[PDB]
Amino acid sequence: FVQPAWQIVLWAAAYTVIVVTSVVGNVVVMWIILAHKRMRTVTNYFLVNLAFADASMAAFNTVVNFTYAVHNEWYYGLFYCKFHNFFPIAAVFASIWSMTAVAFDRYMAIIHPLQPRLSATATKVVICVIWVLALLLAFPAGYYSTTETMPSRVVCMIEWPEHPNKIYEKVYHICVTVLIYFLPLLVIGYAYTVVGIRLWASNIFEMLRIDEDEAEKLFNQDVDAAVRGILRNAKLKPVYDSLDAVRRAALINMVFQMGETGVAGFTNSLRMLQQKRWDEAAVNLAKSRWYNQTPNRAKRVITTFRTGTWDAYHEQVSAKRKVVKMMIVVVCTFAICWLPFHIFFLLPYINPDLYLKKFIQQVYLAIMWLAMSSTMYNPIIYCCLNDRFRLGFKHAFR
Ligand SMILES: C[C@@H](O[C@H]1OCCN(Cc2nc(=O)[nH][nH]2)[C@H]1c1ccc(F)cc1)c1cc(C(F)(F)F)cc(C(F)(F)F)c1
Repeated sequence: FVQPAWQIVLWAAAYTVIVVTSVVGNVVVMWIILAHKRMRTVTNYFLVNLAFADASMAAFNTVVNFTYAVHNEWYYGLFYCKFHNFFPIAAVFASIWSMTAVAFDRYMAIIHPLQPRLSATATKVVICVIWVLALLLAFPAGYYSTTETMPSRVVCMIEWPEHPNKIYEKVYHICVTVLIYFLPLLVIGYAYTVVGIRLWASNIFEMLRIDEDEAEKLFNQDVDAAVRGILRNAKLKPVYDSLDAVRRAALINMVFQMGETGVAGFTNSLRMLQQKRWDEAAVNLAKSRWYNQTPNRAKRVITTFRTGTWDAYHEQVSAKRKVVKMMIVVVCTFAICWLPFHIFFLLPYINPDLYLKKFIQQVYLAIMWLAMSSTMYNPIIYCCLNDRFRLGFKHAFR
């Protein structure tokens, strides 16, 4: 029953913010990639499709969807009634599956580099298929939309054929919710977790392979035998228990080079690590005869004890790591923005009366604002994280 003018003008301002920031931002992003085109990569060519879909939904739907919510009267006739219910499903499908396409491309490059699935001509075919499938799934929702003429007003509502329980409308609604949200988010989730583990994480067998024609190494057995020996030694066991997985590997790396008895000698450095004085321990171990003879290896073991990370056994300036951080943020934004929207339309199946009660109009306006804002965050994410994109937007200033 809450209907104040002070609120309506305030909402329209918050809503127009979406339209302006989504058209400007995404067109600049489209521009940056498409021309120069000295930056036209498989990942970026997909991002262009996502930039189009975003700027597109914002132009067409934000205006029409806000007016109807506020006024409860359809002003744009049967054609735009059908179109405003068709295009959002097509635009959301094309966006989420373009995101998946970038995830597949990174996975195939990080995980399977010998098999190349990157092709210029094919990218256009993928973007082509994405849109064919998108407009097909959106079609039934557009088909059944119609305007009912009444004495006081014109109403835009979607009415499916009269079935004994009208199961088709519900099934379709559920399927759309899967293809547009749950299914691709699961797929994107899987790729970036495997790729996340490969780019950031490592292990003792990888470490020992680096630090240590000719036969192959036999670490598999020796690593478990090194662990058994450390837990037998009274000078080494307490230190080892206090250490995390990454630091435990640094201690075993040394036992592999000097041996249990040799490593047991660094009494002070070992009491420092136990006490968790990483920087202090790192300074002391650098003064050893171990460091003087093998500085490169010793520098790697020391920096592992100090940082508690695999940073020493991975390239310093990594461009592959920057893009994955960007894309993960973009996906998590989508997931956050669309969840209340999907829950909102999913509830009439649990409690039908709960929806047609209280002042849900103020809620639907808050829920619909978040969903539509997903359309503007992407250019901001590209500038906040990536070096070239922020220089590109900087170049678009007069
Ligand atoms: C067109 C509209 O659809 C909803 O409003 C009408 C009823 N409709 C249930 C229905 N009954 C049918 O028979 N067909 N659809 C709703 C619905 C349909 C599919 C869903 F997954 C969730 C809700 C819609 C869809 C999305 C999308 F695509 F993101 F979901 C985004 C937006 C916007 F952002 F512009 F507000 C608007």
